[PDB]
Amino acid sequence: SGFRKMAFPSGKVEGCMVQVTCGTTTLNGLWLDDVVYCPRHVICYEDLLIRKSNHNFLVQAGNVQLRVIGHSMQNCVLKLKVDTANPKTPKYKFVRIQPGQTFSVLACYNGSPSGVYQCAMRPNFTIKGSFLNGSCGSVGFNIDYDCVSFCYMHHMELPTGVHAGTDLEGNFYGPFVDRQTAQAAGTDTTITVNVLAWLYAAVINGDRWFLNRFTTTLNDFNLVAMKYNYEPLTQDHVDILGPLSAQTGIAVLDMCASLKELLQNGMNGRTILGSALLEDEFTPFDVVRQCSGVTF
Amino acid sequence: SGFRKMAFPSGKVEGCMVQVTCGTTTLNGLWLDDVVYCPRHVICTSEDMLNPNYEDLLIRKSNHNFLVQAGNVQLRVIGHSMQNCVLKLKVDTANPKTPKYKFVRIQPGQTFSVLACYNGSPSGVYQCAMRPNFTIKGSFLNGSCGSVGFNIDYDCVSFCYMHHMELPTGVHAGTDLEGNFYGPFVDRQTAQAAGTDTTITVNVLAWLYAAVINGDRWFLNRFTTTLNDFNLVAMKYNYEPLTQDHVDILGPLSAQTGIAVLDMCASLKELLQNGMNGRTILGSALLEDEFTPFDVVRQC
Ligand SMILES: O=C1C[C@]2(CCOc3ccc(Cl)cc32)C(=O)N1c1cncc2ccccc12
Ligand SMILES: O=C1C[C@]2(CCOc3ccc(Cl)cc32)C(=O)N1c1cncc2ccccc12
Repeated sequence: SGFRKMAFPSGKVEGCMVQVTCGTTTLNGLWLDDVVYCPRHVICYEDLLIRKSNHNFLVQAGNVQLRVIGHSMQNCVLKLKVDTANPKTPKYKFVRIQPGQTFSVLACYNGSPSGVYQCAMRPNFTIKGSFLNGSCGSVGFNIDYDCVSFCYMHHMELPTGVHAGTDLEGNFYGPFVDRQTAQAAGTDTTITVNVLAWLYAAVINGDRWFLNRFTTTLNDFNLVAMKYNYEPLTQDHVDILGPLSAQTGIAVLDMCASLKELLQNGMNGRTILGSALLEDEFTPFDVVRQCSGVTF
Repeated sequence: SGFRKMAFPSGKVEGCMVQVTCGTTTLNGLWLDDVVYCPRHVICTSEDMLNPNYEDLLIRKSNHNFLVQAGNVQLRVIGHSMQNCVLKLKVDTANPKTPKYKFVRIQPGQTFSVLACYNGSPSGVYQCAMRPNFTIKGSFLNGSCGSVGFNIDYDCVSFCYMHHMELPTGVHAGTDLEGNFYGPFVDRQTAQAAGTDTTITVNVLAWLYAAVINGDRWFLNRFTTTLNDFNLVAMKYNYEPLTQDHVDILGPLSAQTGIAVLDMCASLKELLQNGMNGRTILGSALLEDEFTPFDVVRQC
């Protein structure tokens, strides 16, 4: 029993974290094989990069200084070629994720991991992380079997305290740019499929008070969802929730009528999994993984 | 900016997780140097659930009855001893991945990271607090016995918890790494119940300071209170008493924000009386008590 916000074990990623220093700027780099990936704002772009030499980049892996033998830029990420392949390079891939998908963040300062937490790509393409100055270059990842899928690299903080970054190919998530200028996160919405997955996790853990005898049409639920700033629920989402629906005996549209009552009436002093709000940072896959004990 | 429930990076602990098998029983072990630590109930059978005599069961065991697996490698057990509720299996190989470490017994209210494992393989990491009733509200399934709780402070891993069992309410009980249980629990299937739980007051106040540091001030008020008057109120909401030690511990956050501890205590009294009124504090509609004053300073 129990349901916690749970991150993937960070060991495979800790072995890849290095410190990158260029001029007065120090941030984190991801060392995979003979390449160090980090945000291109460390040079502070084609004109600034051409003026740099390999020795201007100081890369430190532990107390060992790596020697940079090449440098190139791919979108908003800088790739520093090094003389040594990282012996701790795990099996990995670079994946771009969609809003609603969750991942673990290994927060680092000066190439040293300090914390790990779980979070979700918000529908407005921001992440509600926890980062201070020096965290740039920290990475978001998932683990599939023995393979690390890198999905995020941290670049900046928006005026509202939320965070913006890119995939490992340097493409930003959302309408953001990597410069000090006026940029605002769009109005956020709740990840509906994740709330439903979390209501199934609550039922699996013995919490049933919110269940009702009612069901709804997908169209009628989507009208209610639009009204409460909830993301639309698609037939794909309904299909994805199928295994949890089969395990608990509560059909997806039946759980939707429970969600619809919760949105119109509230919790009435009650909690679900120790929370008084509807939690939306657990995907259907996260719920199945935690309620079945999948290992890495 | 931002405030999240944050665990320590688990790499140093992952390289210590092994699988320990005794007969039909399989759980997790912690391999540090040439010793594997694990819950002593790995030696129990179905008939020995209610009232096991561990000294008697252990004397009947030989080194080759313990199967220890680190990855696809089987380690050879060359000795075995019991310290309270933990079994210590001496092995013929020192773990090359042994970090700098120490064993610490923690107090209620203290937080730590849990590396949940099944069959010697880590599956997830999360942050926990030792409840005032000495239980933890973890996320554990069958096979999680031996999973450990730890903190990391500058390269050194302090091991503070080893998972042993789940109580009827879904909460969890375990020991320090010396095998001493936290709370009035025993490693037997006899009827056991967690005492009524209370809110960790000092942790809620630390979290209200984290909210002020992050820009939220709506819950603040012009009032202050006496320490005694706060305690008379707080205990009516099942909150732990706030001691002068707790007031002293909150001093640095009080200095950083300009809000005296007894002034923040008056904000807390008002939040208890009024509720949140549709508002949230650090994205939560409840008062969060699993962040210590030390965690708040570390993260902010
Ligand atoms: O370290 C940096 C560089 C900066 C600030 C300067 O202006 C720029 C311009 C471009 C870019 Cl890509 C990043 C930045 C930024 O947001 N951060 C941080 C990143 N995450 C959290 C933070 C919290 C507190 C202060 C800073 C933070
Ligand atoms: O694996 C075990 C052994 C057991 C089961 C029998 O009763 C006892 C009695 C004493 C001792 Cl020390 C251990 C146990 C136990 O609680 N667990 C669990 C431990 N954490 C979570 C769990 C979830 C679901 C089922 C079991 C769980």
